[PDB]
Amino acid sequence: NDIILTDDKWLLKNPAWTKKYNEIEQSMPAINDLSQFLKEQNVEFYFALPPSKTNALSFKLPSHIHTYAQENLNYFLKKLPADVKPIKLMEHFKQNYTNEEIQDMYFKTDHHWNMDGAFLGYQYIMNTIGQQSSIYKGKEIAAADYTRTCAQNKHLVGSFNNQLYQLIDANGEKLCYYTPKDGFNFTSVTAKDVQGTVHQNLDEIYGVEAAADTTSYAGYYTDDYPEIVIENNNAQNEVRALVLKDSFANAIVPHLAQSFKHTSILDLRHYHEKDVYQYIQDNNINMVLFVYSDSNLSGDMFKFK
Ligand code: NA
Repeated sequence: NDIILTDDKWLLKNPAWTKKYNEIEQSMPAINDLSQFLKEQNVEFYFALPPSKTNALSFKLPSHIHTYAQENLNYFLKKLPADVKPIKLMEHFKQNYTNEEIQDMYFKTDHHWNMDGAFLGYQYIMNTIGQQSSIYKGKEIAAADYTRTCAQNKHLVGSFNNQLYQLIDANGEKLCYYTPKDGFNFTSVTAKDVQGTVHQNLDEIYGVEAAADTTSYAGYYTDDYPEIVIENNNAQNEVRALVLKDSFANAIVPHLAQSFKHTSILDLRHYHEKDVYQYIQDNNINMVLFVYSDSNLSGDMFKFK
């Protein structure tokens, strides 16, 4: 049972009205377990935390009411086993940018970060992994190796559960892509959707409705798939990554996949064929990377067994 806030026509989904320490406690054992298993199997374990829009833009909420996005996140980060390496995106963002600048990294009418936010996120994620990892060597992520292209007056349709929100606002907004100078050249791209249909090639899942004047985040970037598998033989490493994600990862699924030789991308809301432990063993995963919004700290996507 969600709640939506509107204000100067920005849309804010499920602000942190309450502490969720109790919900975090109840889900943390699954992580403790996974963490111990992965440490045994010599598999690196990163937990990237894109800033939820209601954290990054909590300054737009009524000033007479305190919200707890940062407390909840801090609680999660303190209860995390020390062998989980968190990537603290809100902290990085708030350290380098003002509130008004950070607002330019989110869509106004949809509750995800935009491509500029997601890219900066990608950059910090890979930079951190690069400093921590024994198996990941790669070129530092510079904006100069990508070409950024943008359309100016697109209209994002808010989508969450079975709900579509649309804002009549003649301006609309920025829709950007960051594309490698020589394109994404993946050896293969395979994605099973929720109906069981298998799609091949990046073009059938990423930016499929880019030309649309009005559509959802999912249409502009990707939908949520049970499983995407990407083989990248041109990668200068042997990393076989497993990305476990919520929809914040969609905009940067191919940018992440470019870093590693193999990338498996699961959404546990939809992937039910194997559990995570078995998937990791069946596919010789030597690196795990969560990409969960920092408000997605507990609940259904933390069921790994
Ligand atoms: Na600053």
